[PDB]
Amino acid sequence: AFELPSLPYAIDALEPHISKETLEFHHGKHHNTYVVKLNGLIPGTKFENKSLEEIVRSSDGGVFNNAAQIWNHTFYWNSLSPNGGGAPTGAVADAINAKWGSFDAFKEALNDKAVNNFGSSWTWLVKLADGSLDIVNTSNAATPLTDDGVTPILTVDLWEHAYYIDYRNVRPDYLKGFWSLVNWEFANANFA
Amino acid sequence: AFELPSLPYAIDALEPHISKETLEFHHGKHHNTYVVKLNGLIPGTKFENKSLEEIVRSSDGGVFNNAAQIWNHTFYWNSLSPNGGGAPTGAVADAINAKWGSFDAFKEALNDKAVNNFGSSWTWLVKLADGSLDIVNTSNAATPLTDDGVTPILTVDLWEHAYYIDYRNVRPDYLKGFWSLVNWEFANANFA
Ligand SMILES: OC[C@H]1O[C@H](O[C@H]2O[C@H](CO)[C@@H](O)[C@H](O)[C@H]2O)[C@H](O)[C@@H](O)[C@@H]1O
Ligand SMILES: OC[C@H]1O[C@H](O[C@H]2O[C@H](CO)[C@@H](O)[C@H](O)[C@H]2O)[C@H](O)[C@@H](O)[C@@H]1O
Ligand SMILES: [Fe+3]
Ligand SMILES: [Fe+3]
Repeated sequence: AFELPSLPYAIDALEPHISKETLEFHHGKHHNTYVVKLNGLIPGTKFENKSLEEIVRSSDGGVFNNAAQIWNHTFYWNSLSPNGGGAPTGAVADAINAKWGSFDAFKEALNDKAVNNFGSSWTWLVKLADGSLDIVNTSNAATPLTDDGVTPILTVDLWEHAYYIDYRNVRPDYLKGFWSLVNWEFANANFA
Repeated sequence: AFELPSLPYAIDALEPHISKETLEFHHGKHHNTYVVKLNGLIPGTKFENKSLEEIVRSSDGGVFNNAAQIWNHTFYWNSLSPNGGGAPTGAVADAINAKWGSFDAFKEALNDKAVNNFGSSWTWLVKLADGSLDIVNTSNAATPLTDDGVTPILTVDLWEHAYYIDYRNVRPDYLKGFWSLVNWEFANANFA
């Protein structure tokens, strides 16, 4: 049924911010496992011939947890780039300034939401129905893809497997890696 | 102020099931952080002269997340022993037989509960008010200590930091390690 998307860059392209080993396990195993598990759940069911987004928005229990984790992870690989990092640009840079006054204040605000996102979770940059940006946290497999009026723009995966190999317990070190990789091209494509 | 209890065994005593490095991070860093955070939250609140258990049983939000995680980890360390593992003994071996028919059926049931416990979580062996055992799952910092009349007997921490260093994504390998360390003396003390 579903397939594991290719990573949008080479396996060592995010070094030294996220390691080759971390991509091998995180994409090659964790992401892959949600694809396998979902493909094992849907045969014969009403979800069999639906798209992944259709399934995320219409399921609960294990079908949701795997489908939403497939979507979220694909969204996360796209939120990183060997050519990202640095200051934001475009429409998204101006929208960050509009909501938080400055890029630096926005970074401080997302870092605080990310470090304190308790347990397995995701911290997101979203665009609300009034066109303004905000940061929201979700837990486990939950995702703003299911929230009316809310458009995902960027995400940071805070389940421990996302960073434990490279950073152990220090999420602030992982976030410094994320800011070095953040894909503003994908953020602007989503915003626009 | 609350303090981090000493580990009940040497830093390499659970090898090769759980490594010295995992104990250094899990106990010396993760467990410690919850102590530190809770002590920061307590002054100026209704929790200033309360025992850890009184706090776990009467709080929510951050005070609960940190207090319950402190209690949970302390109980987890006691649930492992360099002299544990193997077949259960005494009163707990018999209760396991009464509830599940056999130790192997119990072990299959717990593994199934643990491997499927989604996200950061804990799997528990508990004694119900009716005197029988059962297996229950909790998410993030939640714990059966808040369930009136339920008595915790053993737990296995399933947050990824508990096993990622040693086993990466393979929880069943981690669970084989747990079965080689399980502390039946603590299980029996708790049951009795
Ligand atoms: O797909 C299996 C089930 O996964 C979830 O339930 C598991 O994980 C929970 C914590 O996130 C535990 O409380 C629970 O005991 C586990 O079974 C999901 O919520 C269920 O609907 C799924 O069937
Ligand atoms: O102690 C800080 C807070 O921890 C929890 O809230 C954080 O973690 C949640 C996920 O478990 C996120 O959804 C939330 O956005 C974070 O702020 C707790 O629920 C709060 O009450 C605590 O104040
Ligand atoms: Fe992940
Ligand atoms: Fe833990």
